[PDB]
Amino acid sequence: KYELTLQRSLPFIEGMLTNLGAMKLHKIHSFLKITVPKDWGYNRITLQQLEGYLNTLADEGRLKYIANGSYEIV
Amino acid sequence: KYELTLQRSLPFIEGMLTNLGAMKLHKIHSFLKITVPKDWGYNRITLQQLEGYLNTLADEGRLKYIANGSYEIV
Amino acid sequence: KYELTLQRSLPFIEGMLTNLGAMKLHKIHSFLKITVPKDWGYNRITLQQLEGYLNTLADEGRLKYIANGSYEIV
Amino acid sequence: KYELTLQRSLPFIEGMLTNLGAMKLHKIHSFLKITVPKDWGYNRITLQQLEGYLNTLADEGRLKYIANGSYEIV
Repeated sequence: KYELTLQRSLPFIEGMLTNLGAMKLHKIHSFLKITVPKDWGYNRITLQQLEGYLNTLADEGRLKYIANGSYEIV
Repeated sequence: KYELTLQRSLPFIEGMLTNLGAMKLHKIHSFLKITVPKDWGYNRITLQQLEGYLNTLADEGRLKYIANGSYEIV
Repeated sequence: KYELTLQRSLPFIEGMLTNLGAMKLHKIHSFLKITVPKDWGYNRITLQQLEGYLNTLADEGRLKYIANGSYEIV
Repeated sequence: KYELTLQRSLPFIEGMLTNLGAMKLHKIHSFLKITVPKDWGYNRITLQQLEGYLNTLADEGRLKYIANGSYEIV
């Protein structure tokens, strides 16, 4: 639900995209549900909360959107 | 390179598709490279050997191809 | 709770032990809880069901107990 | 080989200890080998470099050593 949980999952988002290349929003969400330690949560995060976070990272120069719907790491 | 390696990685292919939903051939390949324990190999498997194996699973009723290029678990 | 679930998780027990070396019962149990896809369960398995299953694998020649309490893969 | 790589693997070290509880040096090392994305390395890190890093974290108050040889997260 909150930015701290999103902040804590940033490394897994980066690792994921680094290992597999560009991924779609829903796939990133599902993968986080299993890779981010349960204690840090993530289980309460919704896809729209994730989408907003990813777009913010894209806005900075950390991630590159990429037409059609996927996010790639810069 | 061989079917025993592919046979040994069937569970990770299933788990992957179960956790993330339908996936494209190249993403499944990339993911297997990191998730299948190195000792069982997989590192030697080419994408055409994987594609042939996934189609065999789809031919049986284990997987569902799905137009445009993705495999989903049944 | 059942052997089919344990049977389905055998590949993850093997991989885990292959990647990390000999492990203690409780660590194997905790790791299975997060690595075995939730849809196959495992969440219902108790540590005494796991222990009985591992000892059976040890009785065959698939696993090696190893004094003090850890199981190593053969 | 360097601290930048160890710095990048801190989140995985934390996650690991969070999901599994206290772990021994060698197990932490083996786990990082498979979990830290290959591109960030880690493959070049030796166990004495890891031990030095973990002891520095323990020194600060980020990790708790714990007699007999394991590291727990604080």
